[PDB]
Amino acid sequence: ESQFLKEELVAAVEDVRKQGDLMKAAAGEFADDPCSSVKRGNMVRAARALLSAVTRLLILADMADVYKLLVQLKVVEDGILKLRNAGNEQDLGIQYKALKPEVDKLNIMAAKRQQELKDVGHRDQMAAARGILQKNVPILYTASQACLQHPDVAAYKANRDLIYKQLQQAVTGISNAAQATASDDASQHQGGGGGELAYALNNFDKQIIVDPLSFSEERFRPSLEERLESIISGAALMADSSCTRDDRRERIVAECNAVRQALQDLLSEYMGNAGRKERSDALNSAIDKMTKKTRDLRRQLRKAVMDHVSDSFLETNVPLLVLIEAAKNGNEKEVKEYAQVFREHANKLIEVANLACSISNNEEGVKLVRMSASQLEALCPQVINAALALAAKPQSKLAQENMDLFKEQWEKQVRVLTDAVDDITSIDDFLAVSENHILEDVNKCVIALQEKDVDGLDRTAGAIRGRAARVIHVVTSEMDNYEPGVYTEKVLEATKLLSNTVMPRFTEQVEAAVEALSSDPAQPMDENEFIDASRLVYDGIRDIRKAVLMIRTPEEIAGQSARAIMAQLPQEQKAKIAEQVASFQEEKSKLDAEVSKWDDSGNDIIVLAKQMCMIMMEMTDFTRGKGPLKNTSDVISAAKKIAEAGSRMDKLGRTIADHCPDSACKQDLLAYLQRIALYCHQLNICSKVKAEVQNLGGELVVSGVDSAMSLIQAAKNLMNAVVQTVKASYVASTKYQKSQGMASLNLPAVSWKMKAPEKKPLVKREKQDET
Amino acid sequence: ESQFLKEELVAAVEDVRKQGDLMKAAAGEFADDPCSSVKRGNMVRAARALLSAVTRLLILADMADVYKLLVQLKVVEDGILKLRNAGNEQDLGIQYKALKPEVDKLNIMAAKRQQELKDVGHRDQMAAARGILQKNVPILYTASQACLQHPDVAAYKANRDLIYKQLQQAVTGISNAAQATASDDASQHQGGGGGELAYALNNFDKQIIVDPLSFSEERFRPSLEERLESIISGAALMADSSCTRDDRRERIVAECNAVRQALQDLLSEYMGNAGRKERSDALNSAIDKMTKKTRDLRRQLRKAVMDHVSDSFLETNVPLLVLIEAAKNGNEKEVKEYAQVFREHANKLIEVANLACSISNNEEGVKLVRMSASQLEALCPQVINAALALAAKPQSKLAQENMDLFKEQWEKQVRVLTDAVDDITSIDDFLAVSENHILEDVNKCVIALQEKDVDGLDRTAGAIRGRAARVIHVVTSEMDNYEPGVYTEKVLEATKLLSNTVMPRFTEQVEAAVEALSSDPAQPMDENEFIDASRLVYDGIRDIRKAVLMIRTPGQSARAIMAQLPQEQKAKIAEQVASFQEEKSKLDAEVSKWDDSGNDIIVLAKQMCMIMMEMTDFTRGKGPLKNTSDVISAAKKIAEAGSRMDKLGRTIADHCPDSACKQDLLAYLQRIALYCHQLNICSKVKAEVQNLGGELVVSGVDSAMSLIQAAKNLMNAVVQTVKASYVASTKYQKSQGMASLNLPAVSWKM
Repeated sequence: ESQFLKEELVAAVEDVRKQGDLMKAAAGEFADDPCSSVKRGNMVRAARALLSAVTRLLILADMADVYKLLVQLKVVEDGILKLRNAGNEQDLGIQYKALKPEVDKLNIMAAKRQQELKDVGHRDQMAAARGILQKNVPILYTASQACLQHPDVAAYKANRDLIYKQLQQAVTGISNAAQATASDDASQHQGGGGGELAYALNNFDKQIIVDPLSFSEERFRPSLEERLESIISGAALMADSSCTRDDRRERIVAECNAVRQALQDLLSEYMGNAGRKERSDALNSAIDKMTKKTRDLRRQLRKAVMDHVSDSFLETNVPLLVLIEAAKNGNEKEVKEYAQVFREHANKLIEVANLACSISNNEEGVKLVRMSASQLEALCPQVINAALALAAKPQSKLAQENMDLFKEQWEKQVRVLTDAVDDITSIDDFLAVSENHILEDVNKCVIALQEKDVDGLDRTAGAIRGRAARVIHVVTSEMDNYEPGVYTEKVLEATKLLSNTVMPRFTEQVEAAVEALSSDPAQPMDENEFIDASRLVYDGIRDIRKAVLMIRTPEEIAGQSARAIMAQLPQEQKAKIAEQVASFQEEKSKLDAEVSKWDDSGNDIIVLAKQMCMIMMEMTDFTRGKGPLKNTSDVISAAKKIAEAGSRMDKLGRTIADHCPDSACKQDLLAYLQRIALYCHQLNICSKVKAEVQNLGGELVVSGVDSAMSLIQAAKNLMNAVVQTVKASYVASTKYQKSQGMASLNLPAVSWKMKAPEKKPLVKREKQDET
Repeated sequence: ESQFLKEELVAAVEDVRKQGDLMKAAAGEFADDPCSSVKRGNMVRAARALLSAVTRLLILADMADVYKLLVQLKVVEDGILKLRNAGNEQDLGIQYKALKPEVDKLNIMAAKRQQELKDVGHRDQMAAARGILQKNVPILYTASQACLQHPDVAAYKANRDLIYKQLQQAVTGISNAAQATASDDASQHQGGGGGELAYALNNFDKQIIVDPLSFSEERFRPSLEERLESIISGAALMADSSCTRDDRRERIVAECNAVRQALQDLLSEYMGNAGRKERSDALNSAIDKMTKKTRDLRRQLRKAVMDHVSDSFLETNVPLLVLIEAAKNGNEKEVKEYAQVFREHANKLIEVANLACSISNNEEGVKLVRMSASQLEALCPQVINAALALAAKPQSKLAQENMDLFKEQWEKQVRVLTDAVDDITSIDDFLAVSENHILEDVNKCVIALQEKDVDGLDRTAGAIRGRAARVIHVVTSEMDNYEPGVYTEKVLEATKLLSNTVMPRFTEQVEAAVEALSSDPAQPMDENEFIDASRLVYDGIRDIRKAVLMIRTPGQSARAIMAQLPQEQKAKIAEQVASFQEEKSKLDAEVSKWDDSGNDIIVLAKQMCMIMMEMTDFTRGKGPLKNTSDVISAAKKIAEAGSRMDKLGRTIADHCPDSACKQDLLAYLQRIALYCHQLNICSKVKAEVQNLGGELVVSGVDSAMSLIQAAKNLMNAVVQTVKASYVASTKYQKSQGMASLNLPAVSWKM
């Protein structure tokens, strides 16, 4: 009605008008006498009162918009119910016409709010709820229509009420997201882990460095043994899954026992380091072996997910085409039989997607997958309901139309999910696994030929065609994310040659082999051409992979130096590093802003922070191929230089913590010193992993950049741990006391002097907090 | 005074002037045609561009102020060093004069920034730092003066440079806080006080009360697991503290594991939750058990903080009197020994104060405590150096005078701190703990008598006298917050009887028992009189407590938005309001049975029943509450009435028999306190857009569902509090000779 809602708005415009005047005058008097102290304060005083008036206006105006949205919502709500309860195709057509515009208005208003919502989690939630409503309003029409023509088909009634229950859910979803408030901030350190197993594993990597002998960790925290069993129970779901390879099952099992035995050897060593004076070198080595075994298990889980994407995401619409054919031939029992096959495969698809989510630290990507999965789950029974309807009336024109509507809808939604799962998995890993499975399947295909097994030939060729088609699709779509040029050309020629030349010849050879083995007695067949055409599928895929990973020198310790090859890395690999180095620069700029307000003369901690910041950046510039480190011999010495400086900073941090009487402030500082020791150890293990090189065609290639990815990740983590130390080191030094016990020091070693008030580094510290 | 900023600042004023015009016109055209869609949007986009221009101005102007502050700072800096290095009482006096104003200016500018700093921690550093700076600039003067008069007293030089060092530390502290970055660990910063653990616990309760998240739980398990482990980190400091009782240590430990296991059972109800619309049944039971376990832990932390105030605030100047006596007798070794004891006790005092701060939601009380604590911290080594100086020259009259000035200053500063800690702790809690400790100490005192333990008798009697004296002090001052009436008088008669009659007789019995036992055993005294006098201490404190308790303790148009709610959402509310009416009708049937109409236990139940119904009628929404500002005041009206009913229930608690009814009555009073807090969260969490600011997500319809649920739970908790006190209310009325159960209400003085 907006009788009071838009009445307060008029009054709010007056205050903005009044304050605006008072501002103009105070602003004027200041401009004429700008050296005036008082006239200036009056103009600030004015600007503040102007700001309150303006914000109270904009806030009030935004409430007005929310209300307006909720009224449009109740309109579309009653519309959908009126559409559902329509009794004649007349009264139905009337409603749909009156409603369609009301849906569009609502959609626009919804889009607007979506933008004003700060909570990024809800912005995608609103977009989902809008899109669902947008899509099903027409479907509900066609559905509740059919129910009016064939009133005795329970299959239609069920399907209609399903789309309606879906729509009403979306309407509430819109309402729910529309009222999300107010200001949120997602953590960058520590955060954010989308996967429950991904989070658990990363959390455990932080708990191992802390001493569990203490009464603040034994009687007060869940034991490392309990935490690890929560990981193992998660890794168990991955290994015991139906879609998991028996070869991979035994790898996770082996890694779980390996990560378990690595903890017992660490727990027995924490008893040995009870003195905690000089940190045991036997203990530091036990922490290193522990942090390595967590990494190894993580990598096994990654590949375990990759095997699922390779095996379950090929020829996905096959059960549906079979179910639809049984529905077309009006076989009332065959549909019900193929419906349970179709539902089981959809459940397998969902399972593979959820597994992929569990190990992904891509919070955003994981949400899209889970959203896409839940939509597939809701769509599945609706597809089955359309098939059952067609099975009862295979001649009915509407049953043929509805089936086709859900036929293209299911294919579309399976596509949305597979692309979402492709986004949370590495293309490199996918290609390496695809290649391994193609080789295996082509080998099985040729053995089927030699064993005169027509069944095996057709089923192995089906898996090859499906996997080969999926590779072309994942690579083509990935090529869209890159600037067209020399790189994207070769990668697309390779994909076209596979799909347009290699795959068609392979298909023809399979066809001919099956044909020549079907007619009795076994007719002549050129096994040479068959073997050659199969060998080509593997060669085709291997070349696509060769192109995606192609390390080239220009644009228009074998081979070169470790930093030169890093600069020459493929545009695909060069992108992932640039993203991680940018994420590191974010944490690097935080240190520079902190270390600049301090004066060192005087202070060793802030000197060690700068020295570490320097060497830390050389290692990230080596992965960029622009660093002064020429070989892995320079990188290992750089990881040792930060380890020496990280230990010197650990020494100075413990002394300030010892002189600190307040155990609350002391507790924070010592924790960030444990963080430094962990990421110091994690950077030395990242310098040990060599950037391996592979090739078959001749031209050398680097498969995966996870070894370099983890070095930037451990550096960014150390950069955050050092800034939070320098910060806490000062807070503890303000509580500093006259030592009369151990260690004796009346005057502190490090002097916390503030830098002189300077014009230019002050205007740069504001621009750092503004961005 | 940099001019680049003064130049930029004018240009900024121009954009604010230009935008201001464009705003005036768009605003004008709208006022003449307010029903206009387009003209309105033009006025909004204008207001947005006006806002950017205005904030760009205010930000730039605030940089100018920060710089200006840092320049005043370098001035005061060099001043303090020039004051130290003064060679004559001439130049010294010259400097102090030139500096004193420069210190005042700096102090003002500092105070300003303090206000603009967002995160409270920084705001405390600023306050503390400014305090030390303010206090020691004069002390540095008198100190560096003495050195000039007695150049061969190394003790003075040491003291002076310590003051200088502290002062320079405060200056850097000011500088450091002044440049406080608004976002550390992705804006986890509270901005609103008081305690870090108090804030953490309250934010965890909000993140669990209004958090259905019907689409997916992407950040549900990682945020709450990080928040609970942050709370457990704080509770560990409370439990592992030296001044903590081993009995209390095991209670916090037990409550941490209890609040941890309560979260796993809640998360498994959310782990096995895929695509569910509401699933409110049985899931709310796991939310309820979770919200109770957070209250139980906080309740344990509260009492833990209370045990520290009871024990550590007994003897405060005793180590100092001992240290001063060794100094007076010129014993440097003795001083150095007692200096460590004195410093350790001061550190204990500080520790108890900081702990109390961590659980206080009193942002302003907490600041005074932290300020007072930091001043004690700075004062402590200066006291020790005055003692060490006197120890070397015990005949030195200046050393005697300085000792006395520092002694008086310590005593006053310790009193300021303890009164500040008394202000952030509930008098009720203090008295309940004081009572428990008195009983324990009197019991130890009598056992000491029976075991002919003179040491124990003197030591236990010392603790009793000290605790009793502290109770009188904490109650007496507290009474200077009320006006004369039957309340204040009865509290004060009880306190006088303790101090003037009970305590003196107890002291005499202790004295006589020690005198007799220090002569020739056994029984040269009357154990009966001793036992009787000790019990009377407990009875006296118990009576003070009873006396203190019998008292009467004194987002716009959101309802419109509630009326336009979806029919699926509106159906869910109608169901919950019907479930509430079920519990409402049970109360109406129970309250109509009472003999008295004028007694406060019935009128509070009816008053709460009334306000409780207005909040459920707002969610319909046709309630008399216009918006969130009326709903927050309604949640505080039931909180005030729920606390008045808690005082009535505790005063009547000793009149219900079989002890199982006392366990039950007190249990339903803790149910009321929980659901009054639960209802307060639901109203407050809604108001996050109207005023700055917020930390995590909150939805209107989700907060509404939790509000009806917390109102239904409170309607059941009030009906079971009244039902468990039908006979106990009539027994108390007959006990005092009252016609009807009535509590007096006295308002604040001045």
